[PDB]
Amino acid sequence: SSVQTAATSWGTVPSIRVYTANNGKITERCWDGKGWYTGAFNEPGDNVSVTSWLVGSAIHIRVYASTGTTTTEWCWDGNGWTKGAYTATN
Amino acid sequence: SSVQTAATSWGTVPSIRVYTANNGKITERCWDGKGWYTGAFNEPGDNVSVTSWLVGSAIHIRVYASTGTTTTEWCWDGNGWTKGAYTATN
Amino acid sequence: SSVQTAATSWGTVPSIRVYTANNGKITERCWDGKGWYTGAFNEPGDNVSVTSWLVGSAIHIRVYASTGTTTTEWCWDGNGWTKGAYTATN
Ligand SMILES: C[C@@H]1O[C@@H](O[C@H]2[C@H](O[C@H]3[C@H](O)[C@@H](O)[C@H](O)O[C@@H]3CO)O[C@H](CO)[C@H](O)[C@@H]2O)[C@@H](O)[C@H](O)[C@@H]1O
Ligand SMILES: C[C@@H]1O[C@@H](O[C@H]2[C@H](O[C@H]3[C@H](O)[C@@H](O)[C@H](O)O[C@@H]3CO)O[C@H](CO)[C@H](O)[C@@H]2O)[C@@H](O)[C@H](O)[C@@H]1O
Ligand SMILES: C[C@@H]1O[C@@H](O[C@H]2[C@H](O[C@H]3[C@H](O)[C@@H](O)[C@H](O)O[C@@H]3CO)O[C@H](CO)[C@H](O)[C@@H]2O)[C@@H](O)[C@H](O)[C@@H]1O
Ligand SMILES: C[C@@H]1O[C@@H](O[C@H]2[C@H](O[C@H]3[C@H](O)[C@@H](O)[C@H](O)O[C@@H]3CO)O[C@H](CO)[C@H](O)[C@@H]2O)[C@@H](O)[C@H](O)[C@@H]1O
Ligand SMILES: C[C@@H]1O[C@@H](O[C@H]2[C@H](O[C@H]3[C@H](O)[C@@H](O)[C@H](O)O[C@@H]3CO)O[C@H](CO)[C@H](O)[C@@H]2O)[C@@H](O)[C@H](O)[C@@H]1O
Ligand SMILES: C[C@@H]1O[C@@H](O[C@H]2[C@H](O[C@H]3[C@H](O)[C@@H](O)[C@H](O)O[C@@H]3CO)O[C@H](CO)[C@H](O)[C@@H]2O)[C@@H](O)[C@H](O)[C@@H]1O
Ligand SMILES: [Cl-]
Ligand SMILES: [Cl-]
Ligand SMILES: [Cl-]
Repeated sequence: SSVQTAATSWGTVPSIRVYTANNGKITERCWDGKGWYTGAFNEPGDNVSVTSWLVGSAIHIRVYASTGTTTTEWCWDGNGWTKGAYTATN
Repeated sequence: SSVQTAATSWGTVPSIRVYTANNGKITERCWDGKGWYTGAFNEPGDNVSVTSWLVGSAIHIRVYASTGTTTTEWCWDGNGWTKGAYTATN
Repeated sequence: SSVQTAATSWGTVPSIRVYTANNGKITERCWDGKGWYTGAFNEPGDNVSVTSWLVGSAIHIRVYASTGTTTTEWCWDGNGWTKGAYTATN
């Protein structure tokens, strides 16, 4: 078995984010044009997906983290990661 | 083992779609700015990926669903889900 | 167990790429509006993710391929696939 990743990118630079689900934990590596660095995102999960969009130069990222049948959305909206409205019945 | 997701988003709102492969079936949860709701997409699959693009304000989504070595593209083009041209030799 | 895919798309056509991790190897199927065809990308991996961005009409793709705890970035920047700066500590 391998680790599992999800990626997103924005802008002209570009900025890239790469999330890795590994042993029940999802972590983050970031590029803003000046070296890979380890980002603030650190939440539980066995599976991960991501999407992102820009509002002007401001980035909004949504990360879907899954453990068993439960998916939790994590929201970056410019200040920190907050838990999003997302619900499902899996 | 965990459920597996894939996500895409578009526009200023934004609209988001989140596909979940769970027990051989792929289902869909949608956001258009006014609550998560369960979308029309419901097709077989153990793995899922997605990409999407806008033609004006019209959304085109492509969902790649895999069972065993077979991938099937599903196409949203404004009216309903149709099976796309995609073929592979896995 | 199923094969595992990752998808990205760009432009008005659109062009689409679909990467499939199957039995330790990641391969690529491409659409540029005129039939699916098998692309140049062929590197080892059990898991795959992708993101892409346009600089004018030029496409930059980044493919994250994972085996065990090691992720390798592969870079398309208009000429061929090169191994990218990405590092992580998984
Ligand atoms: C998107 C966000 O990125 C990291 O957050 C750090 C933040 O990054 C800035 C970055 O310096 C800037 O060039 C980029 O274009 O936008 C980000 C802000 O949206 O910088 C702050 C301090 O200024 C902290 O270091 C943040 O942690 C990452 O850590 C977050 O998890 C998330 O991916
Ligand atoms: C896209 C959507 O985002 C959340 O929905 C909440 C919505 O999010 C605002 C957020 O407060 C703001 O920081 C950002 O600039 O824009 C978001 C909208 O794109 O805010 C509303 C009304 O205040 C509610 O709080 C929504 O729950 C997230 O919860 C959704 O699941 C979805 O990802
Ligand atoms: C993309 C498509 O979305 C759902 O389809 C439902 C459709 O959604 C509208 C939505 O109300 C609108 O705000 C959004 O911006 O575009 C969608 C149309 O492209 O609304 C119709 C009735 O008007 C039905 O409810 C559709 O089911 C989802 O169900 C589809 O699977 C797909 O994700
Ligand atoms: C992007 C491409 O989409 C399908 O290719 C078919 C192509 O799709 C049209 C579709 O009929 C139309 O509703 C939408 O507005 O635009 C699509 C092109 O982006 O149509 C052609 C010629 O009629 C063929 O029918 C193509 O098969 C899908 O089949 C491809 O695999 C790919 O996802
Ligand atoms: C993105 C790149 O695509 C394939 O590379 C082949 C390349 O494709 C062109 C394509 O014809 C053009 O319409 C598209 O818009 O841009 C691509 C160039 O960036 O064509 C060359 C010869 O001209 C070779 O056939 C390339 O292999 C794919 O093979 C690459 O792996 C990658 O996905
Ligand atoms: C986005 C970034 O791409 C690599 O970073 C290298 C950077 O890539 C250039 C590339 O040489 C060029 O062909 C393309 O047009 O633009 C890229 C930047 O977007 O080039 C710098 C300085 O020369 C370094 O060589 C960087 O390593 C990749 O290595 C990063 O991990 C990331 O994906
Ligand atoms: Cl670096
Ligand atoms: Cl809601
Ligand atoms: Cl074809």
